[PDB]
Amino acid sequence: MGLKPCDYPDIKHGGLYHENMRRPYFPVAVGKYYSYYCDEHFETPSGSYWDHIHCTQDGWSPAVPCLRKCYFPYLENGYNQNHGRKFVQGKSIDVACHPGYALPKAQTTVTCMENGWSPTPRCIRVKTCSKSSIDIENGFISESQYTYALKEKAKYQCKLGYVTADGETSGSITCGKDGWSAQPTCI
Ligand SMILES: O=S(=O)(O)OC[C@H]1O[C@@](COS(=O)(=O)O)(O[C@H]2O[C@H](COS(=O)(=O)O)[C@@H](OS(=O)(=O)O)[C@H](OS(=O)(=O)O)[C@H]2OS(=O)(=O)O)[C@@H](OS(=O)(=O)O)[C@@H]1OS(=O)(=O)O
Ligand SMILES: [Cl-]
Ligand SMILES: [Cl-]
Repeated sequence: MGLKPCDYPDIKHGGLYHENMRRPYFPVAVGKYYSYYCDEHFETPSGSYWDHIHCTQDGWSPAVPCLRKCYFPYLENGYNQNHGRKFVQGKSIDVACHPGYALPKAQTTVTCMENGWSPTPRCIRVKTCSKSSIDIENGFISESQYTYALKEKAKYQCKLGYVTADGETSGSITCGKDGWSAQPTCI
């Protein structure tokens, strides 16, 4: 009898051309295909603003007729190589922020979703702890960098014969939102 038929394609971020003429022939028989467009900021699988949707035995094809098009913005606090490039939905791009800045929080890539970039392509200043605020007697900070990013650890080594609170001859402390995890102890 009938391996039938397909209903009106509710095209997200797009629409069918000649909408008034084609409505109501629906439900539409299999094999029938219609030209459709995609709204601004969106594209067809072929990469154009218009294509053809086909009534398949398993529904409309393509299943996602209109994919988002993402525009890589300028990065004031990062290294720029893609400012102005366009990417189709599902694409992941590497993001290089300047030392001390990171993506939120903290991916190394932004992916183009249907709703736009995920996360937003912008480098935010990372919170830090200063080595100058550290205090240790009978040991020293064996690193030795001045600024530590959140969750980064500051290494310290005790003096000959002294031990930490583990009690080992060396340990570390962690940088947090509230400052250092604690004070190094070498006794
Ligand atoms: O990343 S952002 O939030 O800054 O948005 C970047 C995109 O802004 C556009 C349009 O975005 S849209 O509204 O989503 O389509 O234009 C806007 O930014 C550009 C400059 O891009 S840059 O990365 O910030 O430098 C401005 O051009 S200019 O002012 O720098 O010469 C647009 O001003 S104008 O409309 O062109 O007058 C500015 O428009 S708006 O003030 O944001 O309304 C895209 O640029 S566009 O595609 O040329 O319009 C940016 O995406 S892009 O991939 O960087 O171009
Ligand atoms: Cl930035
Ligand atoms: Cl010291």
